[PDB]
Amino acid sequence: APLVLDMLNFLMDAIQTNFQQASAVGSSSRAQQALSELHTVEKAVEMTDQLMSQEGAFENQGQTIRQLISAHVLRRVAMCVLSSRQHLAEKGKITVLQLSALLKKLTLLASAPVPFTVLSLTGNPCKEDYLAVCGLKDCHVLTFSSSGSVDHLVLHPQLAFIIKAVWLPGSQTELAIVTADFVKIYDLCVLSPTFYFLLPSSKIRDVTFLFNEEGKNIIVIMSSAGYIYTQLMEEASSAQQGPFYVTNVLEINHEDLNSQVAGGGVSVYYSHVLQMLFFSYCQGKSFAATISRTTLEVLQLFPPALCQWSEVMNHPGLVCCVQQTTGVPLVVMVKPDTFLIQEIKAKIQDMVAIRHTACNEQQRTTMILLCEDGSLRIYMSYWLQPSLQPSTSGTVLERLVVSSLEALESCFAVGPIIEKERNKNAAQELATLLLSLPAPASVQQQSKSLLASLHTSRSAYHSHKDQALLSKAVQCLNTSSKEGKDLDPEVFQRLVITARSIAIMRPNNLVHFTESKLDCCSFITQLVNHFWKLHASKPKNAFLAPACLPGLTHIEATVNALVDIIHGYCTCELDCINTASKIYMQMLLCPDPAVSFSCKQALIRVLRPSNRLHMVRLMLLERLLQTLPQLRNVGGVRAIPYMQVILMLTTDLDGEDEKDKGALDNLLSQLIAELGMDKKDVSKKNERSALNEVHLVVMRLLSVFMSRTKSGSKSSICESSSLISSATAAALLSSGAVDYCLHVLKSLLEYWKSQQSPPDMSPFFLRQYVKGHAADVFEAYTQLLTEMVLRLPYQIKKITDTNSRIPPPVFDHSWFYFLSEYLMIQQTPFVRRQVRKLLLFICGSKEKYRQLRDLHTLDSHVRGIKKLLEEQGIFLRASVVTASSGSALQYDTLISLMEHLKACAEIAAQRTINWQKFCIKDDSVLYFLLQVSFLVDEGVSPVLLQLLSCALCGSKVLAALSQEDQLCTALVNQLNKFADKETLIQFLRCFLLESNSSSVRWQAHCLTLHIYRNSSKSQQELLLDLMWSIWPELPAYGRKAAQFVDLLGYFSLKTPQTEKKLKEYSQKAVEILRTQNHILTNHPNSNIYNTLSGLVEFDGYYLESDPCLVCNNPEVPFCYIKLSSIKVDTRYTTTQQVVKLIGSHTISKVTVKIGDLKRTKMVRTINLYYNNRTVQAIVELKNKPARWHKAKKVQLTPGQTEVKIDLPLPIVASNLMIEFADFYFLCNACGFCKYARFDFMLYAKPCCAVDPIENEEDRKKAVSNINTLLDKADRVYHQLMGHRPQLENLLCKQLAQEYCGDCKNSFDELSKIIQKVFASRKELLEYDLQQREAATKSSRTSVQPTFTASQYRALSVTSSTKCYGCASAVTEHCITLLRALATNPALRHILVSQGLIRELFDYNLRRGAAAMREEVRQLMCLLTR
Repeated sequence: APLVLDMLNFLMDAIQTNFQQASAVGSSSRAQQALSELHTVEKAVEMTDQLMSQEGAFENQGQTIRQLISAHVLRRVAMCVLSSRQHLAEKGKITVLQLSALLKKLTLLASAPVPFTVLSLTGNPCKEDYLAVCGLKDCHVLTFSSSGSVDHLVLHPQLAFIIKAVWLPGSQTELAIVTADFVKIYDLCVLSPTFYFLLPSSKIRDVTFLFNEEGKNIIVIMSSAGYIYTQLMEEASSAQQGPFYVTNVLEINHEDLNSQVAGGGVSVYYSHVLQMLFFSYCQGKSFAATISRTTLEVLQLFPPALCQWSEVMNHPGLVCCVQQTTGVPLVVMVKPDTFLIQEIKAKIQDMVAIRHTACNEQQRTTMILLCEDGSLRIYMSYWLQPSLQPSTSGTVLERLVVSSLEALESCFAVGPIIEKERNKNAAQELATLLLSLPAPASVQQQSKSLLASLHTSRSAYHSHKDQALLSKAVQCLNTSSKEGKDLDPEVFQRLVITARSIAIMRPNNLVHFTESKLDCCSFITQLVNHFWKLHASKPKNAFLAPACLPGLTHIEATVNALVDIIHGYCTCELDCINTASKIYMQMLLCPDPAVSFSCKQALIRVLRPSNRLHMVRLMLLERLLQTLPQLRNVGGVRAIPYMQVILMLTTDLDGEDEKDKGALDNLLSQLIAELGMDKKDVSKKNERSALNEVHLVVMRLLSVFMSRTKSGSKSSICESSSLISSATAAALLSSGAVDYCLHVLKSLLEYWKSQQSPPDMSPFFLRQYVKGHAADVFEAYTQLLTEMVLRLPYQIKKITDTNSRIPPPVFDHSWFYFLSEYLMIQQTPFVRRQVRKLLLFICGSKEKYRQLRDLHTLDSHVRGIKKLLEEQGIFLRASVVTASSGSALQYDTLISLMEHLKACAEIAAQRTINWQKFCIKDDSVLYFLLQVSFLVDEGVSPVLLQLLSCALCGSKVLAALSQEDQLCTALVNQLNKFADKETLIQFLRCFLLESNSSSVRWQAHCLTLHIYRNSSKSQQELLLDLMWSIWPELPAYGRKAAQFVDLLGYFSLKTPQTEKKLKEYSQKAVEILRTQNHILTNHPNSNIYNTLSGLVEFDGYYLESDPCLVCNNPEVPFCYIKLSSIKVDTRYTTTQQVVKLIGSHTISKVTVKIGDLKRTKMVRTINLYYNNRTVQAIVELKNKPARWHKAKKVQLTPGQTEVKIDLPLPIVASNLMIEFADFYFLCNACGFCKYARFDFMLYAKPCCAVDPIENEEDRKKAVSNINTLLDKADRVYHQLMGHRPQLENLLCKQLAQEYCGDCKNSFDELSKIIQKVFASRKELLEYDLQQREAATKSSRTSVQPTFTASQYRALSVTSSTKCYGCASAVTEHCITLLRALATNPALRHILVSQGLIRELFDYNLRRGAAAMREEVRQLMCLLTR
């Protein structure tokens, strides 16, 4: 006891030295001292060596390269070591390998074919990822992938020799390449470098850059003349204002130091690891200097040529130069007071080295130096020792001290009370002094046990321990503070650890002591200030850091522990809180995420899990909310933590207390004012604004509030809602959020039209989207704002409807109009789904939903069609469609009209009541529609008729193939109101008789039927009069007019009227019948066909003089013919195939059948081009711009096997050109495509046309063509008229072969010629009238006559009278009509009084076919009933 203490009192004298010096305690002072001694104390060069597979393992304008390298100007270092991985590494291909086997007769990834002349390869120092492969005037930047396999972007040097390039220190994104006169620095982040410098004189020998006292860039070059020059690269010297002349030259006055510095310099290198720089000349002298951090004044200086020292990372003080002349690499290791230089057939070309881990997990440096024979050499701590590097078998001293602790423990536990108590005071003092300084952990344990025993109350042990230790730490820190000396890293760590431990143990006593006054708790604020300064002191780039690890080490852990301490001290004493808030806030807004994120996680863990804690929560909510205005410039990405914290405290928000409800009120009010729902200059929201980003974050916060659902118990009461949710609803409704949202959406309409480790940033911006767009989770401003401005009002409505008390919100019809406008503008799935839910909830009933969207669709489509036609001049006056130029529109206008109209047709197709309703809304749909169909091309007629027929006839009848009946009846009366009689006649004529199609005629019949069957009574009379009037000319439109006959008959037998009218009609019909009969009877061609019909199978009356065009154009059906079986010529190029088909065909569809597709190479998109322009040369029309008319842009999925491209209106084509538009392959000569094979077909029938007309060249060409065709037809005419003689001969007494052989084929030839001739005449007239109107347009007093639509149809581009077929067909139709109209008994009497029985029995008795004759007999029997 007394003797133990007696020896120990002396022992502590050096025991304190051992304990403080032990461990990392004492490392900081030793390191700083050694650094000072290195930079300050003199050293001497010492020659020594103790510091430190076969050849042929290696492979392989070089003359001028030899020249420059001989000039010693440049050299070769072909090596690199990419590791932070295990990557390490003439023919323009160098192999980059791994050396793992050597790492843990050699056993030694990928290779890269270098496309540039290579003298070296340099990895970026901050990041071994990118490597620059370096030559003189060509170099590359390669991002080798994870396995080392080759992307490469080849750097454009624009050489007018580039010495070398360096990626800026710690700047993995920056790099500069310097040549012999100028240096250009570019950032890979942003061709155009961001810096450029040049020299007023001499060459650029060596160029380096470093940091300032703050750390800013400075560029210093040892020139060719040796003049060392310095500059500060900023906005002035940057390449933005141009390459800058170098200005200042640093001074060195040594004994050795005339425009040529001792015969030139050698190099330049300013190590940041040593915090120094070296200097050397082509004289061959070496020296070392350290200079001021801002004055750059060389503070401390010390004294074959030299080149290219290299420091191994994680290997302090080790440098590897190479003698310029001797070629000899030399190693320099510098402790403070000496500079050991060591030198290590196989003429070493280069070397490499890395401080790696050997088989013993020991960081030993391995150096593989490469020779001239391909051989290798293996080569291999002053600052690297643990006592210099920041962090009982040991000390027999610690062993004896442990023995002493055992002795003291025994001398207490078995020692008497008297001795124990008498020695108590001194022993406790000694033990306190012992535990005071840092020492062994086992010493701490033994002392703690002994001292807790010594304290009779272990609570007293803890109390006295807290008081003493805290006082000691506080005094130490306060000395360091008033002193202003920088806090040692481990010092702050140890203090924070100790205080955190004591606070976690006994926070109340901690508050009492750290609060007792030996403002409030200045230790806390001073400690935080210390933390801020020290973190500001962090080594910026850890690579470029000085030999020590400056700044915090386990930074986030220190932050979390400090937060624990601060929160505890705040909790224990309430009156400090107003401070702590701001303190924490300055941290919860710090720049680097390492502070803010760690603090947010810390606090969330901190306040998490009586009334005391809730009160602390409320007070914090008030305090931070006041500082909420400070985030005005925070930046959204640098602001999510605050809101995460607000919600985090809001986790247990029970507003039930009047105070608690008041708290909710303050929160909601502050947030709402922060958003500012009443700005009214909302157009500023369009751009991405910092306050805008913060605002959006706040909105997402309020949304996580409203969407918060405090799901209750099993009870079905509708009032178990989150009080936070109810409040958010109430406040947003009070703030008029609807109008703000709507003004935002309208304001965004402009942009919408114009557009055509990861931090756990949950829950504001989700983790997945973080993974997907880690660039900036506040970057997608427009889309996120749109999503929010939608998804808020829906939830607002959810609460609003759900609340019994609150009357519902009211948004005006602008809501429907604007949201529907949003829907039609395209958007991705999220926007679409949200908008749909919004409209559906808003408009209540799904019927109303679909109806409203439909009406919008129709309104847009009609507006679009009207504007399209107006772009061609067509103008509706009030209800009078008028046109000025009557030309036919090109394909562009037609595809335009067809797209919109067909869309409308599909819409009306889904259901009819919608089309009926939309039409009932606007009275400007019908007459415009019919007027448009009257002028539009024929191929567009079927669609327009389908729509109009759906409108008036309706769904019941059309599908068959009261409310809707009323709609149809009213709309029929409407059409009656708007229609003009002349237009009605023009419609009947154009679409019932003249049309060539069958479906067109059928639909015409349906529309006429339904319109007539329901028009007004007197309207019915008007229609009957008009139709029976037009029937007088039925001879001309002739054989195609069956529909009109049927319609006239139905109208006749259904409608009763005055006998004068009926008599008039009967007179008309009888006269027509008689005249047609007579025209039949005197026919010169009557005899021959008359005889021949009863002899051979008479198919067609092939004995007409001027071919009846109506009889001469049957309806050839579209045949599904393969694109193979029509070809005439084919060819291919790199990516296209040109085929010249047999002849002009009207293609409506085409199908690509794909065989044996290649997974490596697929074609996604294809562009098809048609051309119907005259060409006999395959090469001539391969010009894509001239001879390609695009058809349909078709892109499919990869692997798609059957494609069906159908032109909306069929295209008339001759030469087709198919190109594989987009990919996901055609050979030059034969076009073999090893990807696959393709086949094609088309549902087409031939089309008889010519070349389109373009120029007077076409005028002469076509005139000649038509003339020649006329010659051919003339030969046909003479020869064919010749058959009449021999035909008469065979008639006099074979004939099958005679005419059925000849006459048929003859008529075939003449028909081909005639059809071609007519089409050609049409084309010539088209060009004539088009040039006429165009040249007439220039005349200004000549206002081009706006021709009516009827004038237009007659203006724009009939069976021949003496056609025995025409007369016969007229007879058949007339017989049908007569056998019909006789049915009225009064009509029986009237027709009998006509006495036509004579005419029929006499003229048409045996005429007509079998069926014709039989019907005739039936009629004759009937007429005398």
